[PDB]
Amino acid sequence: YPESLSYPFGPDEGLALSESYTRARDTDGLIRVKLPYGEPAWLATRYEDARLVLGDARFSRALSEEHDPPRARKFNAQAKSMFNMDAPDHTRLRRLISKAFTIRRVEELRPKVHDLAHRLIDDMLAKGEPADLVADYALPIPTTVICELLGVPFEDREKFGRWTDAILSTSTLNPEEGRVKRMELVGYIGGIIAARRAQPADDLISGMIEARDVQDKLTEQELLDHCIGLLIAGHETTASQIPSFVYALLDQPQHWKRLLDDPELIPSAVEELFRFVPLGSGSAAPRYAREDIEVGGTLVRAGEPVLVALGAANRDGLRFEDPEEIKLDRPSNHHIGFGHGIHHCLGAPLARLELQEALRALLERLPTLKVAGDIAWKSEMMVRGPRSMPVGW
Ligand code: HEM
Ligand SMILES: CCCC[C@H]1CC[C@]2(CC[C@H](C)[C@@H](C/C=C(C)/C=C/[C@H](O)[C@@H](C)/C=C/C(=O)O)O2)O[C@H]1/C=C/C(C)=C/C(=O)O
Repeated sequence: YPESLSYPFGPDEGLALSESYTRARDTDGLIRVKLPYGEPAWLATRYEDARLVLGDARFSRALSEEHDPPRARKFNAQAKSMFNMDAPDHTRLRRLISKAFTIRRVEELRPKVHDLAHRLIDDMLAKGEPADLVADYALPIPTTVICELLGVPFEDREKFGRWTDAILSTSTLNPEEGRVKRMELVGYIGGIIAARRAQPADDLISGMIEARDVQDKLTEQELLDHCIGLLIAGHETTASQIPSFVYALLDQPQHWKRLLDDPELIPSAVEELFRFVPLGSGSAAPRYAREDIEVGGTLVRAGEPVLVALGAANRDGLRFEDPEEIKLDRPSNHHIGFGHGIHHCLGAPLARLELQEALRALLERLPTLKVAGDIAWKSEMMVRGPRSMPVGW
C-alpha cells in the first residue's frame, strides 16, 4: 500500500483538475487517498480502471454498509436509494423509476424548457446588465423541471435550497448541519407524500406511492429516500453544470463562436462539456471489492474501497486525444461524466435536454454574453461550479 495522500485534491475555482490527478493517472498501479472521514481508499483515475470499478459486478455499492466509508461529509445517511444498492434491489427500484426519465419520455419537455429559458432571458434583458446567470437562469430551469416532474412545489425552493446546501456541505464549520437539515427535508417530503396519498396527482411521487401502496414494490423508506435523492440530483447537478459549461465556452471564446456559427453542433458540444467540465469536487461514491481483483496494476483485496475520479478519467490521454483540449466535435466521445454500467445516470436524457436547451437559448439571444464580475465558485461542497456568475451582453 502506497502512503495515503490527502483528498480531495481540488481546486474549487475554474475548470482545472489538480496536477495530483495527472500524476496519479500517469503512475502505474492505483494510489491511496485519505479523506476527511472514513477509512483510506484506492483512487482510480485511468479511463479503463474507472470503467472496471463502476461496471464490473465484482465491485459493490451495498457493501459500504459493512464499512466506515471514505467520504468528505461526516454524516452518512445510508439512504435506501437504488444508488446505494446492488442487484437485485437496485434493479427492482430502477425498473420502477426509470420510465419517467427515458429519452422517449422526457423529449416532450423540450419545448417547455425552451420556452422557460427564453422567458428567463426576457427577464434578464428587461432588468438590465448585470444578471446573475445562476440565480436568474441556471437554477430556475432545472428546479422548475424536477419540481413539476416529481411533484414538489417550486414555491418552496428557497426552503429546500437551504437544506440542499447544508446536505452538500463538506465544511468542518458546523459539521452537524447536513444531518439536521436532512431531518428537516425528511419532514418536508413526508408531508408531500401524505398530501399525495390523500389526493394523488400526475407526478412521480404519486406514481411511486402507487407502486408501494398498491403493488408493494418498495418500502416506505425507499419511497422517502428516492424523493430526496431525485429532488437533489434533479436540480443541483444541472444548476452547477449550466454556468460551468457557459464559463468554459466564454473562457475559450473560439468555442462559443463555433456554436454561434453552428448550432447543429450543440448536442456534440454538450457531450464534450460533460467530458471536460467537472461536477464533483471529489470522486464517485466508493465501490467495495467483493473479492480480490486486479485493477490498473494493483491487487485490490476483498473488502477494500476504490474511489473513481470521473473527471480525471475523462481526461485520460490513453482514451481521448489531446484530453486537456475542448473539441466540440470529438468523435466516439464515450466519456463517463454520467458514470458507467449499473449506476449510470438515470437523469442523463433529462440533463442532456436541459443543457442543450439552456445553451441553445443563450447562444440565440445573447451572442455577446460575457462574464461581468467576480464568479463565486462553490467551495467546500460535494459539487463544483459557480454559485453566482455575473454576466452582461
Ligand atoms: C449535469 C447533470 C448531471 C450529471 C453530470 C450527473 C452525473 C451522474 C453520475 C456521474 C452518476 C453516477 C455516479 C457514480 O456512479 O458514482 C449519476 C447517477 C445518478 N443520477 Fe445523475 N447527473 C446529472 C443529473 C441528474 C438528474 C437531472 C437526475 C434526475 C433526478 C439524476 C439522477 C441520478 C440518479 C437517480 C443516479 C443513480 C442511478 C443508479 O444508481 O442507477 N442525475 N449521475
Ligand atoms: C439519487 C442518487 C444520485 C447520486 C449521484 C448524484 C450525482 C453525483 C455525480 C458525481 C458527484 C461526485 C456526486 C456529488 C454528490 C452529490 C450531488 C450528492 C448529493 C446528495 O448527497 C443526495 C444524493 C442526497 C441523498 C440523500 O438521501 O440525502 O453526485 O453522483 C451521485 C452521488 C454520489 C454520492 C452522494 C456519493 C457519496 O455520498 O459518497
